[PDB]
Amino acid sequence: GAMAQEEAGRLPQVLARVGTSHGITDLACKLRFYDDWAPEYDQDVAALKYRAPRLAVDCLSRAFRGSPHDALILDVACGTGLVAVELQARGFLQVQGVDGSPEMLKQARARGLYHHLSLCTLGQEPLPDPEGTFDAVIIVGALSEGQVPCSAIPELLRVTKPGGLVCLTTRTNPSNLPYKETLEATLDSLERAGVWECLVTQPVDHWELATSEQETGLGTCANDGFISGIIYLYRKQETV
Repeated sequence: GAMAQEEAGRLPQVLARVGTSHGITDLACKLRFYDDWAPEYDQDVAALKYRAPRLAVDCLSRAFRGSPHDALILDVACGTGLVAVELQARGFLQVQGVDGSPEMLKQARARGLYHHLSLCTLGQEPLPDPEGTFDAVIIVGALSEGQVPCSAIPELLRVTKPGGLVCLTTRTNPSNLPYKETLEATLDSLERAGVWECLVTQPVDHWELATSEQETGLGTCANDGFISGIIYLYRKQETV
C-alpha cells in the first residue's frame, strides 16, 4: 500500500468477516501501461554517479609525480576493472585488486588491466599485499559500509610505497555535523605525523550548510548531504 501512511502497524482480525480489510472492489480492474524501451544503464541511476571513481584517477595522477608505469595501484572487489582500464590510460599500467565475486572477478581478470586479482573480503584476514608494494590505491566507500573495514585501510596505505597516492571515500555520518571534525582531525594528525598528505579532494556537494538545510519539503527522499559522500586523495609519507 502506502509507505508514508504505514506507521506502527495494526494486526486487526475479526471472526465475523473473513476479509482483513473492507473493499472487495473486484467488479473491475484498472489497467496500467509502462514504457518497454527503458534504457539499459538507466536501471540504476545511483551506480552511474561515480562521485569518486573517475574523479579519483584524474586527480590522483594529477598529483602523482611518480612513474605510473612502474607504479602499482590497488582496486577493490567492485568490478572496478573499468577504473583499472582508465588507470592504464593515465599511465597507471600496474593495477592489482581483490574481488569477492567469481563472476565479477572473471570480468575484471579477463580485462587484463589488473596485474593480479584474488578472492578476499576485507576484514576476513590481513591483506595479501606486501608493504611498499603498490605506489597507489583507489577504493571509494565500502570502508564503513562493511566491505573494507577501517582496520584494513591502514594495511592499504601501509602496503603503498612512499610518495604514493591513496584515494579513499566513506560515509561521514551526515547525522552528526560536528562529528565530521573528529574524522577530519584524524587525517590532519596523520598528515602532521608525516605518514601521508593530501593530494586532492573531490569537492562534495554535501559541504553545503547542513545545520539548517531549510527547504520547501517537496520530497527530499535522499539525504541532503550533511557530511556523507566524500572522496579525497592522499599521498603516502608526507607532512601537513
